[PDB]
Order: sequence, then structure tokens, then C-alpha cells
Amino acid sequence: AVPFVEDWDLVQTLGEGAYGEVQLAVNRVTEEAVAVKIVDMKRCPENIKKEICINKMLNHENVVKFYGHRREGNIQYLFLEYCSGGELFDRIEPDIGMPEPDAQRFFHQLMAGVVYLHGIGITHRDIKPENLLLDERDNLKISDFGLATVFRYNNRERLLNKMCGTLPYVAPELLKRREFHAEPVDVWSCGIVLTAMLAGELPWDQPSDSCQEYSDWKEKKTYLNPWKKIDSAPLALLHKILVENPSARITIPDIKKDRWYNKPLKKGAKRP
Ligand SMILES: NC1=NC(=O)/C(=C2\CCNC(=O)c3[nH]c(Cl)c(Cl)c32)N1
Repeated sequence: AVPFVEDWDLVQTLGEGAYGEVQLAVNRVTEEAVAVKIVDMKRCPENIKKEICINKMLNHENVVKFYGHRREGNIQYLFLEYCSGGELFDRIEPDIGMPEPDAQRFFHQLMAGVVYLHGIGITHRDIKPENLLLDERDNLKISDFGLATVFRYNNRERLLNKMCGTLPYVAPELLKRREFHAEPVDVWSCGIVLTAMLAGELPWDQPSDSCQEYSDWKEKKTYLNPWKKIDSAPLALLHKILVENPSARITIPDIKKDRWYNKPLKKGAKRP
């Protein structure tokens, strides 16, 4: 049955995940390219088990596909969809961002991915441009479920309490409340991601009053960067997403109803 078809050559290092190193693997026979996350369990053999477990639950066009996994001694292997376009992080130009239409399309795809995840009761907990990958047609794919967890099971929501994520992207309730709903936390990070795509800079080191840029936002001083670089329509959406009270924060079903979210901006990919 086609010899050598299970042999892959590691041709280059693509990056680093929350729990491992990622290599580009090319099939010896088909030349099919996949990404292989390699994790030396000599650190934590369980954290990686959970990630593999969450990946097995997923199947969506906006989520990095999980092909399988193999354990070789004290080395865990995760075969994942290769996204030749790289990290969204690298499409954001420092202090400028990117064309609004591109940002809107990536945001539409990010939302699609998050709606899907939240739909099966999984929260990512570390949404940031570094973890949002682009395939060859610039389709966005959510990656790295190393910090992901189940927040709804048997139709019962479980409140979270683990401080998790990346400070610039984390919701303020993680810093001031002991327990919190999972979903608004992911919405918030998507909000910070939109700000980065549209302004090329993160608004604050963290969402605490001790942080001046953050109090400035709560005061509505949008005449300052990064907000002044953002057009009124998407800024209006950001005023709904970046709300301190998680209960008053806009939900995804409503983001989908937002004026900017539905504004025709981007033409489809050019055709011959
Ligand atoms: N953060 C992260 N988790 C992953 O599984 C992951 C992958 C694996 C998913 N596919 C990729 O093409 C990829 N490119 C780069 Cl750069 C990284 Cl790193 C990856 N990146």
C-alpha cells in the first residue's frame, strides 16, 4: 500500500506554540506539506494531552485542522494544517495596521472561528495575532489550543477563574474578579486584535486603572492614539467590545449586527 507514504521530511522551523516547536513537514511521496508541533514532554506531559484532546473535538474552516498525533518516547507530535500565509501578526504594520477592508475580512473570519468554538463550549483564552494564522488564500485560522478549555458541558456553563492569556489582550475582569464567564473574555481579545489590525499598536500594557492609556479609554479620550487612527464606524464597534463590565460587553450575535461589521468594503479576491 504505497510505500514511504507515511514518511515526512522536516524542512524548516515555522515557529513556536504555547507548548512546543512547530516544523514544516513535507511528505516524501506526495510532497503534501503539514505543520508538525513537536513537544518534549520532559516538561509537562498533561498540558499537551489536553491540547491534543481539544483539537480532536474541532472541525472548522477557520480553525487550524488537526490531522493526528504520535508519541515517540518522551516526544509528542501533533500533525496540523500548514498555513503558508504565516501569522496575522506579520501582516500588521507597526503603528499603521492594515487596510480596513482586510482587517474587516480577517475579523469576519476570526468571528466565524470563535462562534464555532464557543458553540461547542470551548474557549481559546489566548487570542492574539501570533495565534491567528493565514493559509495560502489569506484565510484566517485560529491556532494553538494549549491554553484552551471547556466552559460548557452538558449544557451547563462553568465559570472560569484561572488567570490565563497575554496581558495586552486579556479582559479586565481576569485582573479584578475571582470568577468570570468565558465567552466575553474571548470577545475582548478579539477586540484588541481588531485594534491592532486597524492601528498597528496595542492600546495598553494591561486593562487596569493603573494603566493610563486604559483609564484614558474609559474616559473616552479617542482623540488620542491608537483610536484617532481608527475610523468612526469600526471605532463604534470597538466602543461596544472594549467595555469593562463583561455583562454589558457586546456578544458575538450582536457584533454580527454591527454597522461596521456589515459594511461593504472588501472586493473578492481578483480573478483572471
Ligand atoms: N501558535 C501555534 N500553534 C500551532 O499549532 C502553530 C502552528 C501549527 C499550525 N500551522 C502552521 O502553519 C503554523 N505556523 C506557524 Cl509560524 C506556527 Cl507556530 C504554526 N502555531
